[PDB]
Amino acid sequence: LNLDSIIGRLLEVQGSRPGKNVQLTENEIRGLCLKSREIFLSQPILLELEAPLKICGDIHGQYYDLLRLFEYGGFPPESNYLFLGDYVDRGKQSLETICLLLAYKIKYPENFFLLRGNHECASINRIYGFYDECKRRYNIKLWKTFTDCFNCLPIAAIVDEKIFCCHGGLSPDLQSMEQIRRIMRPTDVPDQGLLCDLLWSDPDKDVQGWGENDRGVSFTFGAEVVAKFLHKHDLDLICRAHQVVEDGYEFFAKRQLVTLFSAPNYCGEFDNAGAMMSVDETLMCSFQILKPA
Ligand SMILES: [Cl-]
Ligand SMILES: [Cl-]
Ligand SMILES: [Mn+2]
Ligand SMILES: [Mn+2]
Repeated sequence: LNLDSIIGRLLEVQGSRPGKNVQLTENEIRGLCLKSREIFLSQPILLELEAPLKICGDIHGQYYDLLRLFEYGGFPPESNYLFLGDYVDRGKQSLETICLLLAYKIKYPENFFLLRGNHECASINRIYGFYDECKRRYNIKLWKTFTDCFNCLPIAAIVDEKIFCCHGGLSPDLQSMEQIRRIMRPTDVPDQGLLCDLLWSDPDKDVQGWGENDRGVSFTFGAEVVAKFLHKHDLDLICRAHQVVEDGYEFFAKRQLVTLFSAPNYCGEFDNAGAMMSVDETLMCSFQILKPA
């Protein structure tokens, strides 16, 4: 497995017309999945990370936008990175996207981190594009190799004991961080429960406590749920992704929560910006933004 050759080929298309594919070999991709899965299982399911770092939300196969985020933020390992999930589905280049991210995880495993999004799940990505992309460009056996790797991704991260990060949001079942630590891998994303909620829930300005989520999965939570959680666990901020936001980032509950979404012009259906959050050594947050086209 020649990681530098793989990364070189992935990066060669920088400056090309957004759309030019990078087609690694099936054995290369299988290697990326197997080695990264070993690393994910060797690190905790609840990551404990240090600032400074850059945090990115959803990518959804917008590979050329991933390359712009690295061009703006610094290619690994010039900056440390945490991604919050949803690497695949909807976009045109999920394969290049996930392969570059797994190659950087293997190259820089203590400086580059990937969380699980709700789309890193076989039954979801069966429907929303990644299965079809693997069947077209590779084969379904390689799709299953990716699933096996996805099933071992970590679920949440805490930066310097102060910023709690996950793809979706909070859970009415989350009373102790130990409940996250206890989750065994590999696992699928269940249709309900703590792991489902961490990958699927959303904040809501108009709900008091916990509400029913319009997605038909998981819950919504309001501002006082956020405040109570931060106080209980001695945290300063929840950082999550999952929802498209026009500015690429959006604060909630008097800046106690932020939503990041990193795929601009999302799947051609939205006129949103994509943002990456820069967290400095003192945990102050600023943004680098891919403005809409
Ligand atoms: Cl190396
Ligand atoms: Cl509330
Ligand atoms: Mn998403
Ligand atoms: Mn999502």
